[PDB]
Amino acid sequence: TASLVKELRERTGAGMMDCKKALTEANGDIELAIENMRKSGAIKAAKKAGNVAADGVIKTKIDGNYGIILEVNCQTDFVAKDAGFQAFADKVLDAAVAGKITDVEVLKAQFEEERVALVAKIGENINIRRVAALEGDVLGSYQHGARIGVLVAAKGADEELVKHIAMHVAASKPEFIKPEDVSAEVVEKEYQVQLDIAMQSGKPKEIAEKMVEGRMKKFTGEVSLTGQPFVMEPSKTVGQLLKEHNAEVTGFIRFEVGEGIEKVETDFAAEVAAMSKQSHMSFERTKPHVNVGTIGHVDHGKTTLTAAITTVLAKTYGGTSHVEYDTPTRHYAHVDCPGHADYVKNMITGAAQMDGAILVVAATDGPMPQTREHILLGRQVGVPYIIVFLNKCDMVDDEELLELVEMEVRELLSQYDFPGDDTPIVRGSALKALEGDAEWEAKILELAGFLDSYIPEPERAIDKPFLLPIEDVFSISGRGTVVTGRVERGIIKVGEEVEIVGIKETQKSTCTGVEMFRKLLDEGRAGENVGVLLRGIKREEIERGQVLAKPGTIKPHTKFESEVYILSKDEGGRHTPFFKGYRPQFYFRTTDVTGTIELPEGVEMVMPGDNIKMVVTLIHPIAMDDGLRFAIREGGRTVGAGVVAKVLSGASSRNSLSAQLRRAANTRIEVEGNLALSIANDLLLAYGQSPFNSEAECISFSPRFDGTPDDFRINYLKAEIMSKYDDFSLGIDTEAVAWEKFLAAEAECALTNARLYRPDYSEDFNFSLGESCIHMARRKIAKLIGDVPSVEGMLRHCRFSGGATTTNNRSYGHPSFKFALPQACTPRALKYVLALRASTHFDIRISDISPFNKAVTVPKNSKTDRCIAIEPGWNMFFQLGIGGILRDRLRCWGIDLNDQTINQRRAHEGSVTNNLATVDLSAASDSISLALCELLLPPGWFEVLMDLRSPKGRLPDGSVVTYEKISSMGNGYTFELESLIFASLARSVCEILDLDSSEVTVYGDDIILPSCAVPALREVFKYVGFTTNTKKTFSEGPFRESCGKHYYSGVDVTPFYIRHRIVSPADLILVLNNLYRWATIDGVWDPRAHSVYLKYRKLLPKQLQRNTIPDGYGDGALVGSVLINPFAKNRGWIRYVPVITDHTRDRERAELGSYLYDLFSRCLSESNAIDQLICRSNPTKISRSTGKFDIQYIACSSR
Ligand SMILES: [Mg+2]
Repeated sequence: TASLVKELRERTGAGMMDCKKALTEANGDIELAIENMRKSGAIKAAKKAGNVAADGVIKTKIDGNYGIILEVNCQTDFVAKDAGFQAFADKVLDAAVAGKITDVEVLKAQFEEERVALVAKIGENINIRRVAALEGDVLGSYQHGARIGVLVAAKGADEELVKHIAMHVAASKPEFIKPEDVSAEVVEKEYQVQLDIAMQSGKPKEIAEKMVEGRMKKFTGEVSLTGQPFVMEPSKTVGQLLKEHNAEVTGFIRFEVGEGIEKVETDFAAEVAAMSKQSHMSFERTKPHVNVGTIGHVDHGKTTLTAAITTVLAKTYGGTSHVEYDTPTRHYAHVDCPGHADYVKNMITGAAQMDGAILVVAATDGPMPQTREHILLGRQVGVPYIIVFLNKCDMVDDEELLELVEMEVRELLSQYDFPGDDTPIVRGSALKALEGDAEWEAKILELAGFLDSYIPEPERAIDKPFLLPIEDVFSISGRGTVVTGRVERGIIKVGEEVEIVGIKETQKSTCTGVEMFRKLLDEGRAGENVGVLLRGIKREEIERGQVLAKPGTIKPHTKFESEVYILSKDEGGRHTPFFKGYRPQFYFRTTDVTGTIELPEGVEMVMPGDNIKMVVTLIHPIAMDDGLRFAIREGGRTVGAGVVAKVLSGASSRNSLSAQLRRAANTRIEVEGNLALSIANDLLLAYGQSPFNSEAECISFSPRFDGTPDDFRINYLKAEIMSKYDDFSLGIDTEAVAWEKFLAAEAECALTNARLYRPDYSEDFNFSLGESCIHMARRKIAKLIGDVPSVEGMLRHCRFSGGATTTNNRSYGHPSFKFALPQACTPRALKYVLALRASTHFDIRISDISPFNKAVTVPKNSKTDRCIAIEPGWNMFFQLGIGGILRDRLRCWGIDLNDQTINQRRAHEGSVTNNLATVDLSAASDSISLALCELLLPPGWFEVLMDLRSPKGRLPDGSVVTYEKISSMGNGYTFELESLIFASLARSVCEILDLDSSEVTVYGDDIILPSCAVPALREVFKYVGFTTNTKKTFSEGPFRESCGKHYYSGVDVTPFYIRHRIVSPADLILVLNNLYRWATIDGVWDPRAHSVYLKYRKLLPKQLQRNTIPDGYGDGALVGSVLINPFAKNRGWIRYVPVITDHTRDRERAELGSYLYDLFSRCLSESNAIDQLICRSNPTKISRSTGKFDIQYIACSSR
């Protein structure tokens, strides 16, 4: 009978088919069946311990000054926080205190019976693992939710102190209590093993020794509660925080749930895909994308059901680790929720929201104790609609036991404010439906049947009440103020009435038009990147950040309560917790806005990597409503994100310090002679190295390529370092040399334009390696390229940018001064610009129209200046057109040009391996002869190339040259060309020699191809024109150089260069820093140099020798430790440090060319953690930078 297997099910907690089946064994007896199930119930447990128990809680209790902590494990998050699992792990914590139990086995078997009294009721491997206890004079404890627990005994302190040092251990994981506790053997050998780390690298004993130890000193220092900067005052270690207060800590004990256990990683997608790999062996894009989630008990089959849905909906219909399947009416994305917290994170971050859960319980057992914890997770995230699937029903012969389980779950729902009476509950098997069984097949379709109707359609984005995050405001002359944005939702039809609400008293206005770059429309449609014309509203009555919304739609607020996830260390978030007074920025779709946050009832600290519900109160209002995502930002970097739940009702730095630094900074450091040249020699001397004798030498010294690695790295830094110093007096040297050079660039280029049209050797015998490769080249080339540049790719890849155009100058470089002022044009190229004009309603003016560019002079070395090209600005628009397609294409040859990392890497392989060589090319971009050009190019190309090319050039000297080269460096494509031209050329040498074409990788005149290929590439290059650098091409050294990394037998031997005469503090602060990077092995000096560094650091204004920043945060300060910074004030939990900026007066942008720039972009952007998505690219502001400096406060973290 059914009505009586419920009295036995509601007194045990065990299963429903373990209640009706153990009841037929007691012939029908109540206390009989319960006792039989008892003993037959520890086989369940034993059957369980074959699963990994990873989650679970931690518990702590202290008696006067005797405390204890034990972590009891489960296998699921949800369980760890259930009604019952707390009652058990709380009793095994209370009886561990009184009856004090250090030895673990004691209570594991003293409870062992009541431990199978859970595994039975719940069905999770629950093993009360390790326990210990500590006692001191005053011993305190800290508890972070329940995932991690600290036990700290400190003989000599009060209560506020241990609470806080419990929290510092809680969030810092010190392994030892002091830097001496170090296993005197674990240290007598990790120093005798790191003593090679540098002793092999060639360093002389006493350096490796001192180095290993300075290192080993920190190795310890940091991992020890002594040398661990306190977590609420990082500017001082707990070492001094402890000695400064009366105390000392006798010991500490920190357990974190799950530590040590592996728990192999799970992948819901392939796991359901490979599960149905057994049963797989038997115009309409407008459909809504409703995603769902399966939530429930680990092995009640959320996974075997999520399989049946997919195959059964496969033989019945059409088509962030989310599996997906189809229905006639809509498209579904399914996700599993094996973790309460782990879910929250995904829903806050936006990696997967949810429209409708699907609680999967198995009717074999009915609801579990912790199925309320499931319904919970769903109530909290506020999932609108839940549907329950009752699984494995074939195994209930009695049909009244089903409307019983239904009964049980149908109320668990309504204890949690879901329509527990009215909700769909389908009864079927997830597995019988896998075996192609029609009667249990259609119960699956029965669920996907409910997917269609009960989980309501999400409101389409273009259906909501119009909104557009204003990203910029221009004052167009003759056309009235205008904003540019992307319409978030809704529609705006030219002539309707909008509001501009957010940061300032909400204002209103009216739409006077809608236009793109190409076509001018009359309405904006959600999803589009449009600009919107207004009237009766000036351009300083608007700010990037407020929204353009239909009136009443949305209102500005300053106080709201939200729930955010703050990023872990790994995820590039904070590496340091924060507390009561967090004062960050909160990025809202388009702009940072500072705020102040108040934790909830109980949380006092927050750690990098946990979730949180908090009350954000910003400085000024912002337009919003619930469902809106906001990034949590810190001086530029995201360290969190979070969503908005309820809109509550909304109620340091210095004078002469910011200014005391400013002075310093501006001061001119001063010295007799060549400062740089001395900082050199004193470093040469520091390393035992006969110093430079005359300025003459700094640049005429040639390394030796033997010595140990160390014996080189120095000698190398010695040859290089000074090389590019612009200020050497000693020198009949000029830039007249520079043109003398560029003048044979032609004289050569000619000869090769000549050579390259005439090879018919009077006979048939002669076959030369040149002809051949250019022949393979042409073919290879064409295969990759196309017959001629499509237009589809000409219009996304054309763009303005950079600085100098024949019309604009360095100062008017920004792309808006290219749309602002009318730009030159080669005769030929004209058409293109007309074709552009023919495609926008804005007026693509052109200024003059010459075949002329400007040849010029830019300092580069000491022994020569550099020749470059300032092109017609409309040519360049288009020269970067094909530039960017020669880019996209060169990828099929494995060449990426955005990435000079996959070209230094190999430089280093070659220095150990000796197989790849590095070549280096002299007259690079300045020798690609027109001859060679067409020989290799589809002519469809070689034309659109001769078009955009600049043909003649205008010198400084007033004189002219007409070009022998097809391009000079600075031509909008002269890069992606020479790359492809050299790549093909090598890739063809490769074939001629049976070497892998796959081995040639390139970037500029920096080529890497296999070492044997090199001697041909020499004759092959000799022929086509290029004059190769025998000196800087290494096909056999211990040494390769490529893309700014140099290498010696696999170590880095790159130098750094002293480019300018050093006279500013910003100037020295640099050099000292690059000497810092060049000689540190992770914060740890090499003595030989730490001497010369220190010395010269004393040339600085005082305040400036102690002002230090981490690494890769600038050169506006000395790289060093930021906790030692005296000026560094920790505001609002975020450590703002001060650095030297370059000083810049504001200038006025062309509101139109700045506007055209903005909208051409929306176009180009239209023709192209998980949190970059709530982020933009920003408006245009100008400035000419004075020689003066300035001091900016930024945002830091200690490492
Ligand atoms: Mg190079």
